[PDB]
Parts: sequence; C-alpha cells; structure tokens
Amino acid sequence: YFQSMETNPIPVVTVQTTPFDDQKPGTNGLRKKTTVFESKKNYLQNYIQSVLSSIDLRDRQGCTMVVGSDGRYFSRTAIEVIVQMAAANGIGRLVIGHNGILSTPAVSCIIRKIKAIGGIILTASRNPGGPNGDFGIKFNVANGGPAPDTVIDKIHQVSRTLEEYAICPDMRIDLSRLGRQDFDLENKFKPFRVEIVDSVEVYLNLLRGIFDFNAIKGLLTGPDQLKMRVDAMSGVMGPYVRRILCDELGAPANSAVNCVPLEDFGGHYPDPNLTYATGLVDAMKGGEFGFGAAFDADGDRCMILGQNAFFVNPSDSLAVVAANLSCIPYFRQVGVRGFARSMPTSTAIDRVAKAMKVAVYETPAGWRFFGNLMDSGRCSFCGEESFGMGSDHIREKDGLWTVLVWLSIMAARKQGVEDIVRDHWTKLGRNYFCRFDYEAIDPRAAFYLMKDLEAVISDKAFCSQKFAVGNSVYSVEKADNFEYIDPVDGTVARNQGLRIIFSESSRLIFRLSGVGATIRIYAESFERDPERHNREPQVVLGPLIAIALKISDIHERTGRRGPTVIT
Ligand SMILES: [Ca+2]
Ligand code: NA
Ligand code: NA
Ligand code: NA
Ligand code: NA
Ligand code: NI
Repeated sequence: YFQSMETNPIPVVTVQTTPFDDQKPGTNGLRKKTTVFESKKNYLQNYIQSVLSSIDLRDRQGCTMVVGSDGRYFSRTAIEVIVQMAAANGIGRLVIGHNGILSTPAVSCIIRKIKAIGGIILTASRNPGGPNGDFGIKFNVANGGPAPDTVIDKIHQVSRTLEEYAICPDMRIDLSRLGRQDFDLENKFKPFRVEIVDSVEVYLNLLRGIFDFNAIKGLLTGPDQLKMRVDAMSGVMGPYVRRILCDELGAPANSAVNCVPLEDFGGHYPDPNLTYATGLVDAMKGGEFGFGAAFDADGDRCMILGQNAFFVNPSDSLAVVAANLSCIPYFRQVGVRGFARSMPTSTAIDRVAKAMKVAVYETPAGWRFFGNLMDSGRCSFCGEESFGMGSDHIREKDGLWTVLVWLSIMAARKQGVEDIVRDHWTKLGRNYFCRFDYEAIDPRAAFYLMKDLEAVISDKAFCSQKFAVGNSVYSVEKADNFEYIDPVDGTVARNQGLRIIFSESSRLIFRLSGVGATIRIYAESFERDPERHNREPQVVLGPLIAIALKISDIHERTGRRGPTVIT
C-alpha cells in the first residue's frame, strides 16, 4: 500500500482501430513511405501498440525504453505519439535523445547501460527523408540489439489482430530542453517520467574506455597531423562527429562536413558509398586528405577512404581491422573470442581467422544473428559487406567506432590507409570482391529467377560442371541455398542466398532482398600473387560476373541490361 498526490492527471484514451496486413518488420525494421505513417489513419498507432504489446505486461509495467531517431522528417511527430502511447501502456520511463537525435549505436549503448527493456529507433537508414521520402521504425530488445525473429512474429501477430490501442493524446513533450519531465497520469501511481538526455555523452563515455583517445588525438593534431574529411551526410552523426572527433580528439572544424542533421538530409541520399557520397569522393580525389569517411543516416554504416580516394572495400576493412585488434586497448585486455561475417561478405576475414587460430562464423545478412554470437561469447568482432562493422561493445554496427579503430591502427602502425591495406594484401593475399544491385525489379520475375536458379545449382550434376569465359575457367566445388541454424537459440533461417563455390578459390552469391524487390549478385576471386594486387576489380571479376548473368539470365527476365549500382 502507498499513498500520493496528483495534479491535473493526464487522461488515458482507448481507440477502436482496424488491423493491417503488412505491419511486419523486415530485417531492418518496418519501413514504408513516410506518407503511410503520416496520413494512413492509425497506421502509426497500430504498430506502436503492437510493439509495446509484444512485451510481457509485467515486465512492461514500470520499465524503461530508449527512443531515438536519425532526424528525418516526421521523426518528432512519431516520437510524440510514442511518448503518448508508452505512457498509456504503463511504461515507467522513456529516455529520449536531445531533439529526438540518437544514433543507432547510441541507442544500443544506452539500452545496455541503463538496463532498459528495449528501444525504438526511428530510421530508414540509407533511404531518403522528407514528406515524400521513406520512414522506418526499428525495435531493439534488452541486449541493445535488433529484435529476434521471435519478437517480430509476436509483433506481427498482434498487428494482424489489433482491435484497439491506448494513448494519452493530451500529453505534450519538449525535446529541446535537457532534463526530466514528469507527468501525472490517470490510474498510474508513480509519475510517468521522460528523460531528455545528451545525444552523445553516454555513447562517448563508452568509446573512451574502448580506445586510446590520447593516441588518436596525437594523430589528428600536431605538425604531422592527419588531414581528414568526415561526412555525416546531414544525418544523425553530425553532433557525434563534432563532439568526439573535433572537440574531444582535436580535429579541426573543417574536418566535419554536413554535420547538421536535416529532416531531408540536405536533399541527398544518406548512403555512404562511392555512388552517393560524391562530395566526399570529390574532396578526397584532390589529394589533400589522408583519410575520408562517410556515415549513413542513423550512423551504423561507414565508408572508409584513403589518400586520393583509395576505396577500402567493406570486406577488406573487416579483415584488416580483425588483423589489427591488438592495437586497441579494449581487445588487448579482454581478448578476441571469435569473428563473424554475413555469408555474402568476402572470405578475407576467414584468412585472418585462420592465421590467428580464432573461430569465424558465417551468418545470414542482418545484424540480428551477430547478437547471439556476442551474447554467448562466441564472437567479439564482426561485420558485413554492406559497409557495416561492429564489436561486442554494443549489439549494433557502429560507423564512428569503425573510424576510431581505423585511426587507432594508423596511429599505432604509423601508416596511411592504402599502405595498411596493401601490406595486408601482401601478407594474406587479396580477395577481389564486388556486388551488383538490380533494384526495383518485378517481384514476380525475381521469384522465378531465384526458383529457377536454385533448381540449376541444386541439380545432382552441377558439382561436376565447369565454366569458361575467355581464358578463365571456373569449376563448381559446391553449391547450395544457404541455411543458418542459430547455435545459441536454434533459430532457423532458410533461403538466405544462393551460393556457388568454385574450386579456383572463387564464389558467386545471389540474394533477393515499395513494390519492387532487389536482387544482389556478389562475386569473389582470391589472388595470392602479390604482384597481381592492383588490378581493377571489374576486370578480375568480369568472367565470374558473366557466368552469374548467364546462369541467372537476369537481364532477359528483368529487361535490364546492367546493374543499378556497383560496389
Ligand atoms: Ca567439381
Ligand atoms: Na540501422
Ligand atoms: Na539500408
Ligand atoms: Na530517471
Ligand atoms: Na548486401
Ligand atoms: Ni544504418
């Protein structure tokens, strides 16, 4: 028994609604066109309710949730609705970033730091922002990582059947002022608490214990200072770059580019790659900078560029960092438990894992599966070919972490980006790698393309086949439709990519990702000869690409005669 006082209690409102059929989140949350969440009636409310209902009402009552966004248009409105419906659903406290700004890694860090039950991240990553752009809602769980396939099924089940939802429509929240905002609610004893927190502080504190900030600051300052351009692409990472790389680590202000978060990302796709980070590439090509980097909208993906815009392939970045973790105080003290990569990612890191005698895991695309490997201590470091890298310091990929680990390696090795990569190739060989994206193709054609290709590579005699393109020859070693049985919780992921492994240390992978679908073709060829480590990837891999387009017959089936994007 307890007694207390209230003043002007905010009422709770129940609303009759109708379920939607498509409110199941994908691998990176539920993404729709912004107008769907903004104007389709009760669409936003239905999904927030379903997300909150996926938490046991006894664990839910009096719990804490973290909320953050990448800053895109509509984020503030979604946050307000989220606050009004968390209050109405018995949530004890919300920790929200200043101005609604929290990077995906920061959310993951804060969830774990304060032992929250989970968090909602409002981001559509690389996809454009604005009224006619895209909007997404990610849900992370208590370990700070993406929701497992089991919680997704729960969220879906509730969304299909949701008949009502609860909300406090009269509640208003000010995201601009740091500090606590308590609310007396009808039928709630304890006041409902909203903490507006600095977007960067707690996340920065985590990094300060991981890295040697003195070594990094020495690299960025002094007469022999690294000249550097870091482009947050007008997304969430702006304040993180300024507060951490400039203020704390001493980088000059002109190193921070597009570091004002914008609701439309400045009218550009917040996608860190050679195709869309054209401003960074043009600056790096001038030859004036020894290090470049771009982040995506929510700050978990990162492109690394060397002097003269030397492109560090994400699969090479993974292997290079894995081979130099000893340069980092964190890993010197806690050790390296194991590595993990998504199956489409190049096998470069596998060669590092072999030399170091550490386990390497091969997972489906998506960070969901790295989390169990980290939670169980099987893995300490992992990454994906899609510009993603991370460690067990959180349960999300981390772009700024990727920059700091690279700077730490450069400072400790007294070398630039290109020399580190080329030395790495000399030591272990080079895994030539590229990815073709065929975007927004007829999902009907995509279906039959994969169905037919799966039948081809599954034929009994396919392992006895060999292919010739010009003077090059490739002999099928094994081929399958990739499957992953989670070694921790037993989750089974089927149809995770068609894979052809050739005898001549080469691979082809086919993955099927609005209405349209995306087919991704990955090609990999290993080169041991150190004198053949400066060929153009499209030349080395041309033959394998030709095989891919032929056996898949993608150009005919889709009417395209070329990929949309090449990485
Ligand atoms: Ca064979
Ligand atoms: Na994300
Ligand atoms: Na994305
Ligand atoms: Na508090
Ligand atoms: Na991919
Ligand atoms: Ni992202």
